[PDB]
Amino acid sequence: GITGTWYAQLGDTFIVTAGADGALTGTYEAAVGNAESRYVLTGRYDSAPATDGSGTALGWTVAWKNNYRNAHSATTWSGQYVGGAEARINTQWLLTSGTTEANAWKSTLVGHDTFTKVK
Amino acid sequence: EAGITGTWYNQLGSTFIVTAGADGALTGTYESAVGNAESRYVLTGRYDSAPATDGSGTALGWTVAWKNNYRNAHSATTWSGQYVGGAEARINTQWLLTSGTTEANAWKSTLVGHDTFTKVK
Amino acid sequence: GITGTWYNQLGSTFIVTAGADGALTGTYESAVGNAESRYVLTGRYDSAPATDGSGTALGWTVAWKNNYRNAHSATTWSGQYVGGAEARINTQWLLTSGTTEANAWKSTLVGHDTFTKVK
Amino acid sequence: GITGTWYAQLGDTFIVTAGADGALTGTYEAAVGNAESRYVLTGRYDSAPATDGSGTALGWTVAWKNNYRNAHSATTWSGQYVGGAEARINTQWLLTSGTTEANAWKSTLVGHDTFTKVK
Repeated sequence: GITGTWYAQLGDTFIVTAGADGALTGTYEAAVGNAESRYVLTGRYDSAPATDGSGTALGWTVAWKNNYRNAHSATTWSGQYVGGAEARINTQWLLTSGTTEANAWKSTLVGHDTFTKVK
Repeated sequence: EAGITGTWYNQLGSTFIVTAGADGALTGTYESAVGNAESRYVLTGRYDSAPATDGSGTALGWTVAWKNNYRNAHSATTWSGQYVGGAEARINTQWLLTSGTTEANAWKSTLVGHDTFTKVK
Repeated sequence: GITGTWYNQLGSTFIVTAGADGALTGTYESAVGNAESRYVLTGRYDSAPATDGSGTALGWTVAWKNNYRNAHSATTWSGQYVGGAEARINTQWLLTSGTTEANAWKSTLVGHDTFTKVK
Repeated sequence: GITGTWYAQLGDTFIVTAGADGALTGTYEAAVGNAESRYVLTGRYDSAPATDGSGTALGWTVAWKNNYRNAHSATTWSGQYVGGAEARINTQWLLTSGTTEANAWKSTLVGHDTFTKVK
């Protein structure tokens, strides 16, 4: 299932719960251990996916502010959960920083990340 | 407060209502252009609740999964962008829309676009 | 309809020829005036588009190196030409910088631009 | 070097020549089929990259029209070449289809692909 602890290619970890209603709620930790690198995450998923072998669509956001740090930026991940033995969540993400109007053209990075339940 | 809480309209007529929490939470309801109650979906997200005061915008993002009690598109959109407050407040976003696919078909799983929202229409 | 001079909302301009064979060839000026700000553009377009009112798919690339400057970057624009009283090319773009593998996660910006045809 | 034959995860292949002047030219072949599935590619690359362990920025376009078929669409790939033992080209891409105005919101797919010179 989606609920659990997930690991990114380069060590990021996130813990999420998938609610009956389609909610995602949890915490995203940018660096292994370390209280100062944990951030709130919230999102949504398709709680009644197709039964044709497709994945389950989802997305979530982290604003990079906690009680210790603020990067004045937020990342959204959009993707799907693929169940099985080696369950995976495959994503593409957008990272937007607060900018002046003149710098808005360079406000947003794009990338991709794959998460697995194994370290 | 920050001026995010309220009702916002995009260039295509979609509208959303949002409440910005003092802690960084975004909650609300997104209504696609066509349909009324059949077209309302849950939205949830996060924003920078302590933004810079140097002329920069306020970073945010939110997600809508396209399932409600009427319809299910087996898809979800995430919007990433910044809020520009004041007299002519706007939220400028780029978005990704992922539909559930097999891995073989994942190359056609994700659309990209951009939406600008105003508190006016 | 594509052949000609085009300008975007932020002031950049380009001049392009759409060849009978599908080629796009031209010059991109990142800043109106200023002859040290011209770069080679090349790309491709659909030379036999649908006749149902749909736009014409196209794309092009500029590497940001010329005789005077080198940003070690390249932008690609993907979009469609929409004919009209005021013709437009509506695009989304990706700007990738050369990075170390460690910084590859922040190698690529994403944005959008609309160009309007001069005269 | 960039010049050579490259392979994608799910069977696409392309052949490219990198000119001394920053030009990319070649042919892209979709996974299934052959000449029916071969298309012209053109692009640009940084012909003098940084000497600091950074990759080499590049981009190219394919319009999905050849003598046999026409999908009324085009893909642009933006990325970088990373040299050495296992040389790779890492990209993100945008695929735009010609659409009516009402369908323009869903004109553009986004993805990512890595290419290698090995099988």
